[PDB]
Amino acid sequence: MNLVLMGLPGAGKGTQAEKIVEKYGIPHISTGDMFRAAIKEGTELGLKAKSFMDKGELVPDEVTIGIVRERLSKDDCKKGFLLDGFPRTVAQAEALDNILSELGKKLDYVINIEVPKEELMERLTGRRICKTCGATYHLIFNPPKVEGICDKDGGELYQRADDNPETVANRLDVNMKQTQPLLDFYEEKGVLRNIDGQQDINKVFADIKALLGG
Ligand SMILES: Nc1ncnc2c1ncn2[C@@H]1O[C@H](COP(=O)(O)OP(=O)(O)OP(=O)(O)OP(=O)(O)OP(=O)(O)OC[C@H]2O[C@@H](n3cnc4c(N)ncnc43)[C@H](O)[C@@H]2O)[C@@H](O)[C@H]1O
Ligand SMILES: [Mg+2]
Ligand SMILES: [Zn+2]
Repeated sequence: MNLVLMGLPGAGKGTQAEKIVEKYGIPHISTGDMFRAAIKEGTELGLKAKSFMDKGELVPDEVTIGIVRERLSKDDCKKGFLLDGFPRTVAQAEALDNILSELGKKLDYVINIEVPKEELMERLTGRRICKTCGATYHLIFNPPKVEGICDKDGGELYQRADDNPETVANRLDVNMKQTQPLLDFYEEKGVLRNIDGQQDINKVFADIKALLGG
């Protein structure tokens, strides 16, 4: 299965991706995670991405396409993959078609997880992440059992740099501008599948399972 997860910032893509890889054993390819890892390596690519990410802007198309092309070329993507947060512009979507054509592959589904803007703001500002294992919580919808600490080790929880209200506002504006173009692109292809992301995490996943069952 060759899959894209699409959704506005905070819509639950990582949450659902983790459940998809656990069930189906395909690799999770998240451009955001890749940029954050590059930032940690301290690479020139990483540091250039950081300037956009800190402002809630999209990293420019050409560099983003390049890391995706390289990642999809690996042996672990031969039997399927899960792209998460790529593509983010129509130019990226067109590039992906070319990347896949070169590999002799086709997208099966673009799974678009729909949540309203006001809810997404709170998804992000209420997000807390474990410093020591990267487990994700939400102060309202998925709280840790003990305030301020991770359930699975005892690690301190932190707030992603870009989850501050100012940056979240810009993230939402930037990606909302790109949304109708992307939706139309994939509707034309007949591969867009919309999922109601305003449900219990497991009910979202149940809807995705029903789709992937076909
Ligand atoms: N292709 C590209 N081109 C250019 N630039 C790019 C790029 N890709 C990345 N970038 C750059 O990198 C930056 C970051 O990328 P971005 O795509 O923002 O990073 P991300 O971590 O992949 O995605 P989000 O942080 O938006 O969250 P999510 O949808 O994964 O939600 P989550 O499951 O964590 O859940 C969020 C919260 O909600 C909670 N939650 C999840 N599901 C539910 C539910 N069903 N009900 C209630 N709460 C829930 C969680 O507990 C959590 O607290 C971009 O701004 C840009 O600069
Ligand atoms: Mg994510
Ligand atoms: Zn932890």
